[PDB]
Parts: sequence; structure tokens; C-alpha cells
Amino acid sequence: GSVVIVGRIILSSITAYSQQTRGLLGCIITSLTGRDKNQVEGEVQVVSTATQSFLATCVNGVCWTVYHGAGSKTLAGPKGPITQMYTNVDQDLVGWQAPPGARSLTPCTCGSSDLYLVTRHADVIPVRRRGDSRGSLLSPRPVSYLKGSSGGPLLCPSGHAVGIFRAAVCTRGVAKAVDFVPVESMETTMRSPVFTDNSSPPAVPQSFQVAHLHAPTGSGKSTKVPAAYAAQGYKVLVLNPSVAATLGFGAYMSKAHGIDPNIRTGVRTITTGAPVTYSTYGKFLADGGCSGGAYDIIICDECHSTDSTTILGIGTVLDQAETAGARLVVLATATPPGSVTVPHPNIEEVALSNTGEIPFYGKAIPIEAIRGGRHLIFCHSKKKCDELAAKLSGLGINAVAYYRGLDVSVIPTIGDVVVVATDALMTGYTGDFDSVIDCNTCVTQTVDFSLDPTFTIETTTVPQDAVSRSQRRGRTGRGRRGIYRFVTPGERPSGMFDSSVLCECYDAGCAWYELTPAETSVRLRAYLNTPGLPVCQDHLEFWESVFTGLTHIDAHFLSQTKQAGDNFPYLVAYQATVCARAQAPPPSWDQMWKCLIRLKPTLHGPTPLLYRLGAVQNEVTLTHPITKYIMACMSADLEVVT
Amino acid sequence: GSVVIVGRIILSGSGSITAYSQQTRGLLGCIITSLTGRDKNQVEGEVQVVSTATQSFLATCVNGVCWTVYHGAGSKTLAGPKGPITQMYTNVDQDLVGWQAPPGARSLTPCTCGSSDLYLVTRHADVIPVRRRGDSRGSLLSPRPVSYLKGSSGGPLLCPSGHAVGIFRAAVCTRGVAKAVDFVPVESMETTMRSPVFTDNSSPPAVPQSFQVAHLHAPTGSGKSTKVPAAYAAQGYKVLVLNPSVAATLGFGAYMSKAHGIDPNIRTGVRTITTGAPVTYSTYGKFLADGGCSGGAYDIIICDECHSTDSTTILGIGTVLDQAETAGARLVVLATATPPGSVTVPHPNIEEVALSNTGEIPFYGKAIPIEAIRGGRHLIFCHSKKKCDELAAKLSGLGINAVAYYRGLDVSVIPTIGDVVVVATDALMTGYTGDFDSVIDCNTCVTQTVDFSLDPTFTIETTTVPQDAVSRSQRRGRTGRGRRGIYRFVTPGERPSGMFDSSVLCECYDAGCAWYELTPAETSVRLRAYLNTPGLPVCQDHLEFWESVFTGLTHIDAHFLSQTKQAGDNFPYLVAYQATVCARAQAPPPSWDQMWKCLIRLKPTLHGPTPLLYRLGAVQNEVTLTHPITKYIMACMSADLEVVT
Ligand SMILES: CC[C@@H]([NH2+][C@@H](C)CC(N)=O)c1ccc(Cl)c(Oc2ccccc2)c1F
Ligand SMILES: CC[C@@H]([NH2+][C@@H](C)CC(N)=O)c1ccc(Cl)c(Oc2ccccc2)c1F
Repeated sequence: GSVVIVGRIILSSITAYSQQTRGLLGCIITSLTGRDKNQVEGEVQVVSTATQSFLATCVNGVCWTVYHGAGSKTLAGPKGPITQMYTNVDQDLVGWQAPPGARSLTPCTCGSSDLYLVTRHADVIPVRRRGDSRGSLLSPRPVSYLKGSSGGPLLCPSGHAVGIFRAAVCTRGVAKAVDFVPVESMETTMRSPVFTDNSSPPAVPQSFQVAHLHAPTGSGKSTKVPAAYAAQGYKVLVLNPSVAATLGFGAYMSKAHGIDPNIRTGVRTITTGAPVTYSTYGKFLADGGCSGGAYDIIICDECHSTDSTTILGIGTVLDQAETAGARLVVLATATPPGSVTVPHPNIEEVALSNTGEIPFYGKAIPIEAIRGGRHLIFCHSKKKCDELAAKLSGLGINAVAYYRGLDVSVIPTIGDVVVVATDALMTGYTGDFDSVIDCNTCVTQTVDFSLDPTFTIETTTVPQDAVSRSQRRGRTGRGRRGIYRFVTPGERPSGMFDSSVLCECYDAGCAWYELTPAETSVRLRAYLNTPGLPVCQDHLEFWESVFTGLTHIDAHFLSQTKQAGDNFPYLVAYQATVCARAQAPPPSWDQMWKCLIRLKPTLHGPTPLLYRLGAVQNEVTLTHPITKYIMACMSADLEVVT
Repeated sequence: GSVVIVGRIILSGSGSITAYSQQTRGLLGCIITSLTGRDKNQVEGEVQVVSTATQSFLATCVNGVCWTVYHGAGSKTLAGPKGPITQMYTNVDQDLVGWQAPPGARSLTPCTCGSSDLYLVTRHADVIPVRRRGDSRGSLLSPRPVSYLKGSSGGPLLCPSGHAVGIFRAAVCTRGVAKAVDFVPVESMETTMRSPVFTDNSSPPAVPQSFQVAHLHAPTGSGKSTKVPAAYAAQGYKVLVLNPSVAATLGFGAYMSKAHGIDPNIRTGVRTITTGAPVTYSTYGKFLADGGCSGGAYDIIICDECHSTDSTTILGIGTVLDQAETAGARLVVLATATPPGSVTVPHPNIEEVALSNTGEIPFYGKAIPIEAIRGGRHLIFCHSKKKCDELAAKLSGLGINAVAYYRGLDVSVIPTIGDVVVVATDALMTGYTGDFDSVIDCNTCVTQTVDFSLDPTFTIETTTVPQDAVSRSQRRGRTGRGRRGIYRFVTPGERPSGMFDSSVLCECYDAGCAWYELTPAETSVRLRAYLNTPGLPVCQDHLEFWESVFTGLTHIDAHFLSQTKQAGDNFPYLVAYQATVCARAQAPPPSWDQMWKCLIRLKPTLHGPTPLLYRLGAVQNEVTLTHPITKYIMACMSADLEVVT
């Protein structure tokens, strides 16, 4: 679907009124066709997807808005879908060529400290500028007042644009400031190229540089290129988030380029003294990061990956590389932030229908589609993998489930099989398949600053973004004609990750890699500050402050929850420690808290709740000191998407 | 818009109960079908996944009737093969609606055997085990987050043999987790089918020999409050007519003296007369201030505008219903032009014209031409005080005699008389009784709703929502009275009539404490009589909860209460109470909104964090949760609480 214009705020002292020009039916058809024949007027446009509605402000002949709402989408236009002219994911900014009849605001030259934010409801909210991207609302307003107004103009008194609104800065649920994209970030974006070629490795520079490599898996981004570099006489470290891919490079380089390299995973380590090393991000962090002098080039493969280990690992490289004597970091991926899924020559795509013997996410799979051969069916949860493997086995199709927890030996590597897997597949198994069938959804975590009492980590089923869809489809069609069947044809924008991933990085830091919160921050600071990487909201101060107060955890609990492989082993363990000290029962008796099961006779009363990590069945008390500290931490300034 | 079928849930054939979903329509197909009311796609399966524009849920055919919940479907028609099917049963009291099952749609069959191990099917095709605790209740064997169940209302509850016990309609929560489920019994679906499909209420009832509560569903024009009470009086009966509006009450009495003959008793705060006549007109507020029914006085009590869900009206009707048989009345009539489940039908005096973007005056995203409002007397309904004053401002500058009206301002600021454009909120409707040449409607309104947000307690949020069938009808009803009328509107939509929020239950206890010296226990009795009387607007039963909250709010400062009372704002007790607690800790209020003006004078002696009891708006000050009243309220949030899904 395309972004659709559904109305306009007309600007006129500054005042405004809004005008609606479409309803739901129209918005839906227009988004599907990409064809909008309505006459565009005004400088601010009310726009909408099938999900969110928001704004777009025309400046200098470009119509601008936020990446978090528009993604990389085309805008419906008179001739047809308009492709985006600019896409600056780093600045939460995208932009289309202004259609005829649109007026443009001209940039604010002088720069008043006094500024007015136009909202989607046609209000003109005064704002005092505090910095380049920061203004304080004269009247603190609830956060929900500003919702739907991402992409709206901030104006000086004369009516020239100072920037477009991108996020509220909340203090305990009330908006006291605003983050906007400066007009000078737009003029900078208009002066960068629309075509920077990243498909070739850079040549090694005289001094330190970070460089980007965009090219598909198989192209030898991970094999040929490190070899080429080794030939020129350099030492190269290749980081990867999969144990199975890292190990498989070992026997691959030996066969193919006569280099018997160093391999470093948690399960296995080989030192051959080769000039090339392949390691997981995880083993890299276990070994303390960059060793003084050991490497010239550090290639971070699958840098589109937004799990906590990769992020923490990449930001370690970026914080340490130059001081360890690196001259080159290369961030490598086939799917950088802002990518969309384009057709693939080797892959035929066929929507699923309702005609099929096997139900699947409201559609159907025909037995004939998966009876012969090797097939990969992605499902969102383990529960659903178990269900589908059971049905298929019961019809005599040779079927097998794989997800986090299982050994990859459930395999089966040669012969007929239907593999029903979660995304864990993409890290534990390196093989390709005759067809891929994709449910087009994933499970994700989201933090919610719910103040009940502190924060919550919700697990939610969500639509897949452009990176998931591409990575899943790319398990077929690798040098051999593949089919890709799907339940649904859309895809969310790529390259954004949630604040809970940040939280996960402190947790793993503390739990797994002996990092203080201060230390975790510095490495995340290096990641955030590097252009072209995935993006998130800057909630570092906040998570640092939270984990900073979580002291004298109980070793036994920590170990146990690490060994069960829970998410957030540190937060779970820490809550467990507080409970067992306070002589109080845990939030519930979910598996999550099994680590406390032998104290169940003696633990009684209300749970000293620190935060919410699932359903809380027990009564709660807010009197524990750690709770009060975490409550106090919620007064910090939180950027929120609006 | 119609309800559209967009998928189904196929139950298994044998062995253990299991199911899977089939999706038959996307969003685009769903909207088109809803707007045309036409659905040529055939219908298999007994459990349909159904949607509206705004939401989606389930329906379960049993005995040839496709049943769903009223809170989901309202009174809407079902998209069918030869166009929209109208509802056959609309049992608002039971949260139960029903269409005739379309061609070859298959139907579950009722729990013949009667077991107590149950299985709930959800929209995801999951199959939760449930233990029957009562006629209409069941506990989850493994409790669950209430969000798991969203979108499954309408879904069936099966016994092991595959037979339908009931349909899911609500989660019973404790602090965010669903311990239980409420469903509509299958035998409520048979009580429903075993009755007339059409019941009449168009005529005033005959006076029964013994106590009976009747409904009078009739236009404001049939003379619900003049003719019908005169007629009863003409036959020698003592009649009390209650009404929410002081203006309407005085008007009826004045009309009765000049028209139907006699000089009735009037009872309002601003005016009271005891003539000794046998008709008495009163407001619900004066009636409650007077302590309700005093025995022997009346044979018939007409509760006019019984569709109103302001707190006084509900608290009023609840009193009459608790007290009237024991006070010797023979008849309680519940009168309204717009009863629960009613739809806005067309009016022969009234031309209904969609606003467009063509026009000089912006109006909620559309536009009004000045042509349409210079020629005569017109009424513009706006949602806020703000928009009202803003739009007076614009119109008058354009050479129009416009005046704002809302709560606080004085009626008769409306010229009587002149040639006018009055810009008003719904306050118009209880403030002023005149009609107009045309009504212009924004089709939205401000309402309050409660959020059990546990942060630390609950939150009363004010929001703007689309108007319901009752709102549209009453607003439009201010033109086309006798003469010709024109109704112009921004949106054609209309939410289901007859449902009110738990926050309205909150205001009842609040008003009982602030205005009518009713302990919470006494308020619960009165509210209970209301919930239990059929054919009145419906709510979720949060009575124990709210009673328990207000029972803790003891020793309020009289002085603050009297100010929040006079200032006329919502929830004077909760506001006075929070301010009371704030003043006794020498702490500030949650913010300095106008809500808290009673504490401005103490500003310089108030310091530290606010001991927050509950959220009635933005909280700007830092908060402490250690006050004993906060803790007492936190304990109250462990009540069993019905919530919809
Ligand atoms: C413009 C700020 C930028 N964040 C900085 C910390 C830079 C960085 N390394 O991410 C940013 C860019 C793009 C988007 Cl969609 C942003 O907002 C969100 C919102 C929700 C999820 C993820 C990002 C954003 F916050
Ligand atoms: C079947 C329960 C019934 N409530 C009882 C207290 C009876 C009564 N007098 O209301 C009921 C009927 C209809 C509906 Cl839409 C119900 O659910 C809601 C949901 C949200 C708002 C209002 C009512 C309901 F809860």
C-alpha cells in the first residue's frame, strides 16, 4: 500500500483550520492503486496508512514526514505511486516531490526562540526552543494530545518553517517538550546523493573509517572479500550472529581459498594462527571485545540484525576499533535500514488461498505443494510449529519442528522434509529449501512505560517488516529455482528496533559479559551515533539508571535463569532475589519464576514488584526500596513516538 | 454500515474439541460489503468471524439464529446475499442480538446433557478449558491476560459433546488477569426466541390494579409529559412527572395550566409551588433532594427522558424503582423517544444534507456555507466550550448574530424572538426548550470513561467520541417540530444507543455523597433497582467495586466539597477528596488545572509530592503512594471486574 493524503491543515499571527477530503473507503482504494486524482492544496497535508494517521509538511518543493510513519512507502499521486525522493532513516525523515497545487513553507532564516507547533487538529501550540532539535511546550499537555501530529511544522512567528515535529519528550506521561527534525537536516538531505553505491568492499584506508557493504548472501561478502583482504596481507575479524554460519565458514575457507581460519563460538574454538578469524558477536563479547593490535579490518556481518548480542557487539567494535589499531570497520548486510522487498529473479511468489487441505494463518496449504521435497514453513511461535508438525506427520508427511531450545540435529539435512520453524532457524541452521512458506508475522517485545508501578515488557505478535520478509524468503532461491508462498503481501518499515532491545542489552551486559551499565551505555552510544545502522529512541540514560540500582543480585538465581535461557535473565533473577530476601512470593508461579520453587512453602504475602515481565497474579506492595528507586527513575525524560 | 462476515472458525468433527480459522475477506472487501450490505460469498461453519469498520469479533449460529453480543454489533444489519439482513432479536438487557441464519449456515445445538467442563473457542481458534461456576459464569483453569480474549466475544462455550453452553461476552478480571468469563446462557437465547419478535410500547399503558413498570416509547411530540399525565389525571389518578431538565419541567407545568386546564405542583431548586392539584412536575434532582418517594402521594410516576445517562437521572429512576411499590404507586412509566437499541430513522419534516468541503466556515473537517445560516434561526452543535466560543467569534465577524451556550452561561443569552445562530453543546438540551429552522451537527461529543490502569488505582479520562443513535436523534429533534426542518451533518455514522460507561456509575456514588446524603450502601440499593429493571440503558456491573471505593473516602473537608459542588464540575466528591487529602499533608494538587482552583489560596504553603488517590487528569507534580487512602484504594482494585472483549 501507499501513503494517502486524506486532508490538509491550511495555514494563515498564525492560525489554522483543517479540512478532510477522504474517508476510509477512499483511503483504502487509493492506497491500493497508488492513484490519487484529488487536487492537493496547502503546505501541510494530513496523511495516512492503513495503520497510523499523521502529517506531512511541504518545504522547498519537497513534501516531508517521518520515517516511523511513512517508512519507505510510495505516496499516491495523479499518474500513480510516487517513489520517495529522499529517505534519511538516521534523521527519522523521508520526502516526496511536492505534487502540483502544494505550497511550500520557506525555511526560517533568523531563528526565533519562540515557535509554534501546528497539530493535526489545527491547534497552534507555543514552544520555546532549547537546542537544535528540542523545544519546551509553554503549557505542559498530556502526551495523547500530540498523537497523529508526527510530521507537522514548527514555525517561527513570521510563518517560516523551523523543522518538523517527530516525538514527544514525556515526564511521567505528560508532554513537556518536543523533538523535531531541523530544517537544516532537510537541506542537508537534499544535498546528499539518492544513489550511493555500496555493493563493493572499500579499499583499506590510511587511517580509521567505518564503511557500508550492501550485497546479498552468497556474493562472498563473508568469504571472498575477507580472502581478498588476507591476500593483500591484512588481519581480518568477521563477526556473525549465528554459530552455525560461523562454524561453516571454517570448512568453507579451507576448501575454497586455502585459508584455515580461526573460529570462535561458545560451543567451539579453534586457533590455527591464520590471519583471518570468524567469531560470533557473543563469543567476541565473552572475550572482552577488541584485543590491542590483533586486527586491521573488522567486518560486522548481518549488521541489519537487531538482537541484543549483535547490537552490543557492533557497538563494542565501534567504540574500540580505532584504539585497538583497526583501520577499517565494514558494516555488511543485504538488507540495510530503509530497504524494501523487491522481486527476486530466482524466486516465484504465490499468495496462498483458501483452497488447501492444511489450514495456515487463515489461509491454506495444499498437500501437493509440500509432499515432495524440502520445504520451510515459518510460524510465529513454537506452539504453532508443534501444532503444524503434528498435523503434517499425521498425514504421513515427514515433518519436523525447530525453534529456540531444540538441537539442530532435528535437522534432517538430506532427503524429504517439511521444517516448521520460528526465526530461530535463521541462526541455528544454514541450509536452503525448495520452497519457503511464510506466515508474515513475528513475535516481538515492546516496553511500555505504564507506571504501574514502573514499566512493562509486553510480548506481542506483529506484522513482519521488510528485513524479516526478505530474510525468510531468502531461504529459497539461492542458486536454484525457489518458490515463496505467503499469507499476506505487505511489510512494515525496516531498521527500527524497540526500547526493550536496549533494555535487553543492559541485561545481557550484566548477566553474561561482566559489563557495568555505564560501560554498556558507552558501547550503545557508539552504535547509535554511527550512521546507516538500525535506529531506536534514545532511552540509554533511563535504562542505565534502572540497572544501576539493581545491586547484590543472588548468584544462584542469576546462574539458574541464564541456564534456563529466559529472556531478561538479569531482571528475572533480580526480582527473584528481592522476593526471597523480602521473604515474599513472586509475581506468579509461571515457568518464568521456577528459580524460586523450593521456597514456595515459606514465601507469603504481597510481591515487592519492581516491574512487570508477564502476568502478575499475586498481590503487590510498592514499599520495597528498589521499587521506589525504579519508580524514581521513571521521572527521566522519555522520547515517545507520536 | 452493516456487520460483515470476514471469516470463520471450523470446529472439529470428533474426538477432542479443536478448531482452526479460515479467513474469507480483506479490509477492502470488508468495507465495501459493509457499505453495500451485500454478501454473495456463501456461509459455511457455525462460528463466524465478523467485523465492523471500527472492530471485529465472533458470532455463533444456534437454532438457525446467528447470535452475537450487543456491545459489538449494536442494532446493525448483517451483510447478506440479497442485501442487509435486519436483526430478528435485539435483547439489549442480555447483551444478545441475532439475525436469521443465512442460506445453509450451520448451527450448534444446545447443551442437552448439562456438563460443567466447558471449552471456549476464541477468534484465534484456540480452545481454552473453563469450569462452570454458575448459570452464566466460568473460571479459567489457567488464568490469562485479558488481552488474549479480545475480539472473541460472540464466541461459543462448548461442553465436551460439542454442544453450545452459551456465548462469550466478557472477561472477569482481577488486577489485569482474567480469572473467569461471563457468557450469555443458551437458555437466555431460548427465553429470547420464546416471546413476541415485535412488542408494543407506543401507547400509554392502562393503569394496572397492582404495581407494574411499563415503557412508553413515543415521539417528543406525542405529548409524553403533557397529554399523557393530563389524561391520567382526568381519570382521577395522582401523577408525578420526573424530568432531567429544570427548563423542560417548568415549561410542561406552564403549558398544563394554559392548555390542558389545571395548575400543577412544580418542584425545582429555583421554583416550588404547592397548589394541591393531582399533577406534580419535578426534576430528578429535586425529587432526590426531597428524599424520593414519600408514601401515599402518587398513583403513577412518569420517568420522562428515561434514556438519559447523567447521574441524577439514573440515581432518580433507581430511587422510584426501589421505592414506588412500597410508597403505594400502581404504575411507573419509563418514557423516552429513543430507547435502548433504537436507530435514527428518517423524519418527514426534516431534510438531511451531508456537509461538503465547499463553504466559507470550517466545521470539523467539512464546511458550512454562510447562505445556509443567514436566512433565519439555526442551531450548531459543537463538542466543547472552546469550539463554541471560537465559532461564535468567526461567525459574528462574518456579519452574523451568533451566541455561545453551554453549562455555566445563562439561558436567554439565546434571543427569543430575534434572528439567530446559537452555537451550543448538549447543555442546550436541558437548558432551553425552543426549536430552530435547521440543526447543524458535528456528530461527536465529549464523554468520560474509566481506565482500571493500576497507576496506582484508576483513571477518569475525558475523550471525544462519535455520537450515538440517541444523541443524533435528540440533536436533530430540535428542528422539524411541526414546520419543515433541515438537518446538516459532518458524519453519517452512529454508535449503538443505550450503553453507558462505568464512569457514570462512579458519578452516581459521587453525587449521592456530595448532594443527596446517600451512603454508598444506600446508593447501591438504588442503582441495583436500575440495573435489574429491564429496558433501561445498560452498563457493566461495577457496583461492589465503586461502593467499596467510596466507603473509604471518609472525613472530607465540608469546605472543599461545597466549592467543588458550586463550581459545577464533574466528580465534586473525588475532587474535594483529593484536595482534602492534599491540604492535610500540606502537599500540592496533582497539577494547577482549574479542577484544583479550591487549593490556589494555599499555594504558598503546599510542598512536596502529591499523595495521589486516583487520576482525574494530567498529573504534573511528583507523586507519593504511601497515603493510607491510596493503599485502601489499591486494595479495592482486587475486586472482580467485568471488562468487555
Ligand atoms: C532522530 C533520532 C533517531 N534516534 C537516534 C538515537 C539515532 C539512532 N541511532 O537511532 C531516530 C531515527 C529514526 C527513528 Cl524512526 C527514530 O524513532 C524511532 C521510534 C520508534 C522505534 C525506533 C525508532 C529515531 F529516534
Ligand atoms: C448481561 C450484562 C448486562 N449488564 C447488567 C448489569 C444488566 C444491566 N442492567 O446492564 C449488560 C447488557 C448489555 C451490555 Cl452491552 C453490557 O455490556 C456493556 C459493555 C460496555 C458498556 C455498557 C454495557 C452488559 F454488561
